[PDB]
Amino acid sequence: AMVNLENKTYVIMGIANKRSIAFGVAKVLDQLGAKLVFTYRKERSRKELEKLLEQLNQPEAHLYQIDVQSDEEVINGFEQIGKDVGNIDGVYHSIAFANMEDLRGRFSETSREGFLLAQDISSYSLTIVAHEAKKLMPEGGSIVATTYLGGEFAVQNYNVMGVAKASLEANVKYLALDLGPDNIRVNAISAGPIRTLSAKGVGGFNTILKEIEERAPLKRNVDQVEVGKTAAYLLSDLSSGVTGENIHVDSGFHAIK
Amino acid sequence: LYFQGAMVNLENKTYVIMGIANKRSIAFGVAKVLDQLGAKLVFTYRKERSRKELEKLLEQLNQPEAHLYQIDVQSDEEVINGFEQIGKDVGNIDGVYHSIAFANMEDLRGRFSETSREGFLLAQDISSYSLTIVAHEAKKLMPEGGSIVATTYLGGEFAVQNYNVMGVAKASLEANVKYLALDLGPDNIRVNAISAGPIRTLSAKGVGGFNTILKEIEERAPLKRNVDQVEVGKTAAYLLSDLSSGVTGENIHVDSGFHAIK
Amino acid sequence: MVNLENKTYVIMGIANKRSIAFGVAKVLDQLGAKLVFTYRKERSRKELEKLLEQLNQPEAHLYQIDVQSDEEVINGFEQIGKDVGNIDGVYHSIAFANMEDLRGRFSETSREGFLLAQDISSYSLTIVAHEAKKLMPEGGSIVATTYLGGEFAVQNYNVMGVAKASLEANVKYLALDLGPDNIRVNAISAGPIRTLSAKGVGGFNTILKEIEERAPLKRNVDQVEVGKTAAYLLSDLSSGVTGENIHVDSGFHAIK
Amino acid sequence: NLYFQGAMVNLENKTYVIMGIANKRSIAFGVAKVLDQLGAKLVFTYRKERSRKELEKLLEQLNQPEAHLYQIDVQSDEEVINGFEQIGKDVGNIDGVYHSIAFANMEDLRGRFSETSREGFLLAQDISSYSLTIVAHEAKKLMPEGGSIVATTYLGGEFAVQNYNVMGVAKASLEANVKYLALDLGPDNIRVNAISAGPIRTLSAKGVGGFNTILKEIEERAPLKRNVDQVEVGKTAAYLLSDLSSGVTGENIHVDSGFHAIK
Ligand SMILES: NC(=O)C1=CN([C@@H]2O[C@H](COP(=O)(O)OP(=O)(O)OC[C@H]3O[C@@H](n4cnc5c(N)ncnc54)[C@H](OP(=O)(O)O)[C@@H]3O)[C@@H](O)[C@H]2O)C=CC1
Ligand SMILES: NC(=O)C1=CN([C@@H]2O[C@H](COP(=O)(O)OP(=O)(O)OC[C@H]3O[C@@H](n4cnc5c(N)ncnc54)[C@H](OP(=O)(O)O)[C@@H]3O)[C@@H](O)[C@H]2O)C=CC1
Ligand SMILES: NC(=O)C1=CN([C@@H]2O[C@H](COP(=O)(O)OP(=O)(O)OC[C@H]3O[C@@H](n4cnc5c(N)ncnc54)[C@H](OP(=O)(O)O)[C@@H]3O)[C@@H](O)[C@H]2O)C=CC1
Ligand SMILES: NC(=O)C1=CN([C@@H]2O[C@H](COP(=O)(O)OP(=O)(O)OC[C@H]3O[C@@H](n4cnc5c(N)ncnc54)[C@H](OP(=O)(O)O)[C@@H]3O)[C@@H](O)[C@H]2O)C=CC1
Ligand SMILES: Cc1c(N)cccc1Cn1ccc(OCCc2cccs2)cc1=O
Ligand SMILES: Cc1c(N)cccc1Cn1ccc(OCCc2cccs2)cc1=O
Ligand SMILES: Cc1c(N)cccc1Cn1ccc(OCCc2cccs2)cc1=O
Ligand SMILES: Cc1c(N)cccc1Cn1ccc(OCCc2cccs2)cc1=O
Ligand SMILES: [Cl-]
Repeated sequence: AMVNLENKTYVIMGIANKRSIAFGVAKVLDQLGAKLVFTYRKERSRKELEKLLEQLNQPEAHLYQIDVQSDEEVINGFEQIGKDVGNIDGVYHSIAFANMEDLRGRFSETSREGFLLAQDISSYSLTIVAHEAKKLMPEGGSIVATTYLGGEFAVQNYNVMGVAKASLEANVKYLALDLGPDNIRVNAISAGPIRTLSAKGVGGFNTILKEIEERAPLKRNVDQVEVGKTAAYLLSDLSSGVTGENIHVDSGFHAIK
Repeated sequence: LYFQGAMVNLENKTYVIMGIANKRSIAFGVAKVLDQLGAKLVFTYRKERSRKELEKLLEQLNQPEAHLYQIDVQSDEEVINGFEQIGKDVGNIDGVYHSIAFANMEDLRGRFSETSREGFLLAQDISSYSLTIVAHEAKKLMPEGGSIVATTYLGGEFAVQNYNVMGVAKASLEANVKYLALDLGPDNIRVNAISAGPIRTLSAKGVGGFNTILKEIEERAPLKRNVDQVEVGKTAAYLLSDLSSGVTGENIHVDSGFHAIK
Repeated sequence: MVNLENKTYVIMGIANKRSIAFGVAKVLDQLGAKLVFTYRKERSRKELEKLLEQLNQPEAHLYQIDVQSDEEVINGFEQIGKDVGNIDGVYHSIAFANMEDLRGRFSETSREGFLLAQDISSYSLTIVAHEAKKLMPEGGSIVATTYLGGEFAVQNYNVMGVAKASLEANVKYLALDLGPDNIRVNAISAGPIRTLSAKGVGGFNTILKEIEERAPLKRNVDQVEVGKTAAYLLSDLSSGVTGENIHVDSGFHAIK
Repeated sequence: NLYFQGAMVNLENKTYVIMGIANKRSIAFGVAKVLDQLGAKLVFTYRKERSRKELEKLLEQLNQPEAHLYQIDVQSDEEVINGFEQIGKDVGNIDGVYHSIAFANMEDLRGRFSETSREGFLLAQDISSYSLTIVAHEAKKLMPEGGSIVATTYLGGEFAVQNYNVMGVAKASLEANVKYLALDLGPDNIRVNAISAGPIRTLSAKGVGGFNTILKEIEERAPLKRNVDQVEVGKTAAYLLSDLSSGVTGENIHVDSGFHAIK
């Protein structure tokens, strides 16, 4: 009951370049006729985002600088999206960070600084984004964050980022419980591994890809467009009965041991 | 871009739907969504006497032809000859929606420790094994791959008051879904479950525990409301189509978030 | 708290010196519990008796129970009650599946095979719990053995995997049912161990080889380690724990 | 024959460090009681200067030949590092650690979870989760033959529980922390596990919103139809800290009357 997203409006957070999971999301939602608003942190992502948008069908470029480490910029940014475009239907959250040092060494060796930075950027950011986005969804809508199986199970070399994704998945459940009575669904997609910018020189990544290929039920890896397709289902009314959920888009790998 | 692109378009696709009893059946919610989305639909039913009502029910869909097959999933021969006949009459298919379970009332009403052997094995057979043999037979009609979806309940994952023998059968079903996904994945067949919140169907009539948990969902669930058959139907169309192309071995909860809280 | 003298336990499913249940018995015997054993078939009893000569039981309490039969499970526990009195718990270490179903494709599983594995490996716990409850009027503890393949699709575990998923739910529903009777019901989820029922799985050494390489503890587990956790779960030490599944698997359950 | 009673758990010759006793109602004092009854040499850590003397009062309730107390605020690397280094010098090698430390700002707990402060979110994560990571790294220096580390969690780390809010996100992080430390430290023969306790009326639970209601719910709905206490957490701790749980690592044992298993 509802196959098109015309008249829908979504914010996409965390496109960095053509290989971003959030750009797969953007491409999909754009082909379904949604208006899209984009948020970036640093500059090279702006001059990039302007270039990538040329591939989309969007009749105007709504681009806002939000570093989610600043409550101010989150609060001001969403307030401004509100003034510029009005109410929205949902947010796609494609944002995380861990220090390379921490991931390279033993988990027991993780710095206090790296642990809290990963938490702040990869989990708390969803909390304050939801709180501010809600102000633009007076009738409800849908919030989707991106996670990885390493938040549910200890995965070799994922280390501090795993604890941050475990924190994130709890965040989704608690937000879902908090925001449900306001008609706002909150859900995660647990993407299988995908070769993005931030996957570059991560140890454990290439071998994890090969392992998926050999052992996952579908015997192949997933891509950004496949995440995008599940994101469209979660952000639309097709999943209207569905909240606090974590959909694995990972070729079945979560289901096997 | 001159046109609205569709998230799901099932024109020229064919799906087998098993387990429609009447208008309030979860599977009829599935049927209404898939029909509206353009699918050709094939229906199966347990007993000869149910055909007439089923066919009369069917007419309010937009199916330019009625495809109805008698299949009691207790009988290997009826499952095998049934899907064989479907193949001969309509061709290859894209998927199967499984909405079939049974547990004895006497077993359900007793204490779980008092469950009868006979009723335990009957619940396993109809509610779980039936997915295995339907998947084997339906695979023959899916030479390029497809999608199979079964219907389960949260009581397969946790002890829910009164759900008793049916909870054990649903746990067996959920694991059936995972092993089938692993077995059939290399053939491009995805196998998934929808864990539906409680819905007022024919089968829910007179089942102890049902109303208690329904009122609990309304009070405590994140959405503070119960789901309907059409919301199961919308999730079924996601799983059964290419919108869910990387997803297999999964159990999507359509239950207002109740699964997520304690 | 620390010694099980003056406790009594029924142990179901010792086959031979390599059975997980014999790990359990050695352990319980060492802690001074009185033990009562069940076995499936009569031609088996004499060689069970010789095995139990290695324990410190003064008296061989041995009862023949094939858990496919209501009547034998009923009369078996009746006899135990009349012969030894009340008990403090049961260790359930029984399972079966036809070997053919485990290394054909899962979608090819036969109906007869599927249900026989459900009957023996899962329903048996329910009826045993029901009859054992009669010997436990101030409460007690029942423990079943499971494997990770009841939680995730483990390659080739197939119909046993579905049976073990059935068993783990059976454990939770029993815990809820019998909790107000002060009876706790829990599972141990053992890592793979080289028992007699493991011979005949093709590639079993390669499976032990994955645990050694990848599990947090980088080693496989043994029958006596299962028994140590069994003693915890069968004693008052775990007095607040019911409906639980403890993995005794060198931490494999926790990694991906 | 056997001429003697085998012992499930004998802790004589074992030494354990216990972090997070505030007072008599602490979950960690219930742990202390059970380890001391079993013969363990215990070493205690505490947060403030001023709480020291009153902790020493508690101790004489125990069979300890001498008071080993070390001031350690887990927010400060130096104090954990120095604290363990000193324990090693004063006492020598150890057999495990029991971690019973958590904090969440009351103001955060009392708002809607969506209103949680950044400062409070990170403070919860630091004390309630990161602290396990650094304790493990330091304790391991005193565990060359290996040993056992246990942390204390709650079901609201696994499911959204009304009013647990930011502490629930912190327990989620802790439960992951536990799995990652299990994987990292397993080759060193160090096991790492959690106990997920049912609600217990401790000093920290006082003033906490949602607590009393859940206590009643447990008595009514849990399989054992009763609440657990601190000594019951202690006995499961003694299992996890000892060789009785050899082979068990990365696990979360629910000591909660079966409530986790129902819906
Ligand atoms: N790649 C994979 O295999 C998997 C990734 N994920 C998750 O998917 C999401 C997207 O990552 P991915 O596409 O891999 O790679 P990208 O590196 O393309 O995207 C990550 C984005 O996070 C942004 N970001 C980082 N810190 C901040 C901050 N302080 N404020 C605002 N934005 C910030 C980056 O912005 P900037 O322009 O500042 O770099 C970038 O746009 C993440 O949550 C990731 O953990 C989940 C499963 C697997
Ligand atoms: N209602 C609810 O609250 C929930 C239901 N579910 C599940 O959804 C599915 C559909 O249930 P629901 O719509 O409630 O009930 P319905 O009674 O509407 O439909 C159940 C169907 O199963 C059929 N069936 C039973 N035994 C057999 C058999 N041997 N061979 C073939 N078909 C058989 C019934 O046939 P007949 O009428 O001929 O006997 C009927 O068509 C079931 O798996 C159920 O467990 C899951 C979660 C919650
Ligand atoms: N070995 C392993 O790797 C693992 C085993 N498990 C589980 O541990 C338990 C013990 O297995 P294990 O020790 O390996 O193997 P064993 O073969 O030693 O023991 C299994 C026992 O079950 C008995 N049994 C089978 N059918 C019946 C029946 N109808 N009535 C009564 N008893 C019956 C067998 O009887 P008989 O002697 O007549 O054959 C045998 O004594 C099982 O539940 C198993 O699935 C769990 C994790 C891994
Ligand atoms: N009570 C319950 O219902 C449940 C509690 N838990 C968990 O059990 C554990 C113990 O809780 P509980 O016994 O209730 O309450 P307590 O209040 O007795 O214990 C909490 C302890 O943590 C110490 N602590 C806090 N911050 C620091 C810090 N910066 N450095 C060092 N120590 C610090 C406190 O010190 P101080 O006195 O200096 O403030 C106090 O001793 C916690 O992890 C809690 O989350 C789990 C499930 C349920
Ligand atoms: C944003 C970011 C940063 N800053 C550092 C490391 C990783 C990531 C994002 N990312 C990237 C890759 C990924 O792959 C999961 C598969 C792996 C397993 C172990 C290590 S990688 C998951 C994932 O979360
Ligand atoms: C087909 C069938 C039969 N023969 C017997 C009982 C139940 C069902 C179908 N059904 C119906 C309702 C349902 O409700 C879930 C909520 C409940 C909780 C406890 C009891 S019912 C789940 C569910 O599976
Ligand atoms: C009693 C029985 C029968 N009749 C048939 C198969 C297996 C068993 C017992 N067993 C034996 C081995 C085992 O190993 C787990 C690891 C495996 C993975 C895939 C196949 S085995 C688990 C396990 O359950
Ligand atoms: C140390 C601390 C601080 N500083 C603040 C809040 C909670 C706690 C410890 N605590 C205390 C009680 C508790 O009870 C679990 C039951 C609950 C459910 C909802 C609210 S309480 C869990 C729990 O973790
Ligand atoms: Cl009939």
